[PDB]
Amino acid sequence: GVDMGVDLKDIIPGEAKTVIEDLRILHGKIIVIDGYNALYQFLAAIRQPDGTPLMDNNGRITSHLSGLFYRTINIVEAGIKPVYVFDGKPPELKAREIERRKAVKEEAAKKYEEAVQSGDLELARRYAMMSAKLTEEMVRDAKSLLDAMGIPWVQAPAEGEAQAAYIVKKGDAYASASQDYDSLLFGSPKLVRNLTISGRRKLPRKNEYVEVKPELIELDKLLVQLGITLENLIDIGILLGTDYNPDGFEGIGPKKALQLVKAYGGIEKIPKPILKSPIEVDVIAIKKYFLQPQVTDNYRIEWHTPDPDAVKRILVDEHDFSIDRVSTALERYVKAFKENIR
Repeated sequence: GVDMGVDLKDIIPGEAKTVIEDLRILHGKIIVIDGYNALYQFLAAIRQPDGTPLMDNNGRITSHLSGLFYRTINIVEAGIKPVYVFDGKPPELKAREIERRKAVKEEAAKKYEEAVQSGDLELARRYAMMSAKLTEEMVRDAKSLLDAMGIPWVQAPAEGEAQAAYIVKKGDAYASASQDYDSLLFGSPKLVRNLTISGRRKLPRKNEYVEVKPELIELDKLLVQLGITLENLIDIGILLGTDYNPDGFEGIGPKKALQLVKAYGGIEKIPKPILKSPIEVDVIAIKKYFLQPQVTDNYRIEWHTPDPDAVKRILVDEHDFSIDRVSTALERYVKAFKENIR
């Protein structure tokens, strides 16, 4: 999927992650899913055959709603009790997400150009795929859809990932779920990755597939295996770049950041020439914020009876989804809801 936050993928040791064979292993668990990250995953992963986003008859992108609908159904059918958490700020004002999007686009543009120049139509099509912007209206529609589906969501005061971590800390969910690792930095005991994108994706040749499986990462286990403190982990994130310093530090990737924090016991002792930043950054204040982020006790996670007609109105009437496909999915969803949620 797409990295919209702090990506630590290639520094996670094997001993710190557990491959989940399929969704059903997590049956009965409450999973708190970061809202913006999931919507970004759906925006990138759900496409027409040629790579164009799904669109309604008014020309509006619908990929995020399609993902949210069908993936949430699958999660429920697996026996998982999902709850989404949405950021206190609109997605237009999420500095790291915007910086991440810009970086992906710049990289894709360079690769598209190379593919055109080399005459590779297959790569061209891949690198041509546009990175859709998540807007406040799309977030509003996502919330409305979840309401119609009877799926709870929590309004975070600030970072969605921080609130997700806090819900897990409180024992109100088993794990947070996202493609980025932000929730671990915010102290989540358990992160599940790939939940929004798991399954089999068809490759170029006839019977070829890539298998993406969900994975569990436990915080205290990660910290021990890496031989680092939570403050060290947060500092790694700061070197890579947060909402409070979206560009991070020039030339520093995840392996290097990990090496540096370990060698100097944090950021402040790293020799100054190593760290190059466009603007001066209060790295200590950012760390202390990650340790005690703005989060709330003011939530109550409850699942309600799905409202099939309301789902139809949103997807079919307002967004031109197929009535057959939506109705068939709803039939299955209401049954699985009754059985798995109550």
